[PDB]
Amino acid sequence: FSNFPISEETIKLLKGRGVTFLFPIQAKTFHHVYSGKDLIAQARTGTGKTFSFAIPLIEKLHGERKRGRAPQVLVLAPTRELANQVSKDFSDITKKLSVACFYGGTPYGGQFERMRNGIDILVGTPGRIKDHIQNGKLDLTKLKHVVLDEVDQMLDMGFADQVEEILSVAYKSEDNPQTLLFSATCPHWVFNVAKKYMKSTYEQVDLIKTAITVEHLAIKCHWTQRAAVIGDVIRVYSGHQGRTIIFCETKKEAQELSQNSAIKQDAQSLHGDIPQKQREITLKGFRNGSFGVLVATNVAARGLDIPEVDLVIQSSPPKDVESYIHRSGRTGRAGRTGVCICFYQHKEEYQLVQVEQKAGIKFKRI
Ligand SMILES: [Mg+2]
Repeated sequence: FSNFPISEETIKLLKGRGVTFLFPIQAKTFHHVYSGKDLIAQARTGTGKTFSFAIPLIEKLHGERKRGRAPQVLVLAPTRELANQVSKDFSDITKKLSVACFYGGTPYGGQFERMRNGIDILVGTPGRIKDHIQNGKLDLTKLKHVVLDEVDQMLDMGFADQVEEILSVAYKSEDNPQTLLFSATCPHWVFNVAKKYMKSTYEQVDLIKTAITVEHLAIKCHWTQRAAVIGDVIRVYSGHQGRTIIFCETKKEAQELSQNSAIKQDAQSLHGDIPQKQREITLKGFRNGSFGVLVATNVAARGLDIPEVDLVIQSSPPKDVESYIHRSGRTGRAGRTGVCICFYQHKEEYQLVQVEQKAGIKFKRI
């Protein structure tokens, strides 16, 4: 987070959660939130998605304690489970601000005490929040930020009407709260909300090829932690009905990685020690969406008819840089920018520099 508008204290708290970086798509959300802009972001459930809004909002508030104070931030989540995770993430990176979590199927007593004592960041489900507005205990007239998290799930559950009622209280045109909308897909209801509640100058973060062509990222990671980071990149960059190829050197690396719990459910391997008939079947299956993650060695990948994919991952810097560039060309479906990730170890640091010289390319070192 060097030259990121985050305090040293916050960076130390993030380290305590094993957060040492934000993926570029998350890093882009940070700047839009930090700059005060209204936003529609496209990302699914993840650790870094919550931090994309939590870190810049917390920094803002820390810069800006009366008993019974009204919240400054409202985060609506569709379930008790999701609300509890968002609240915990805020609470883990701020020891200064009062963080509260309000959901249904629970008594009012504890929630009443939080409101009596004062709240800075309020996380909750629409039903319970609406109830507290109605009973006159919750003040949403002093909000500065509103986050509508997992709008897809929220709408699927039938909350659209209740969310519209809640927003109608906080957005009574000038000096309205900063509005942040998050989802994995962008339904009709998302832009209908933006058209009414959001400023005409609202931003969008979704990976559609906006004069970039192809992203080349570099991740410094010890081999023992690579599988957890690989799952995280797929969750962040690839989506539902997503195509991802992971390239390895050794057949054991590809086999073990495909068998590894991080992606075991969605992954399938392709190496020399697999019969040709099965290698044929498996590639055909990948093409016709039987599974979403193909873990193949760089050897078996030579000459193999690979389709257009969302994300290309390298376990270590590529020795055949020529093949790496060809695969970059065959990345980025449905008008979206292609993501090319290269994992490297401290010992493989110069090995990644060779790729850059040989290809005449610059990796976003994250
Ligand atoms: Mg076919």
